[PDB]
Amino acid sequence: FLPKILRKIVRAL
Repeated sequence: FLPKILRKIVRAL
């Protein structure tokens, strides 16, 4: 996975 796509998930979560 990537940091950009991963981080986005964290924020939303």
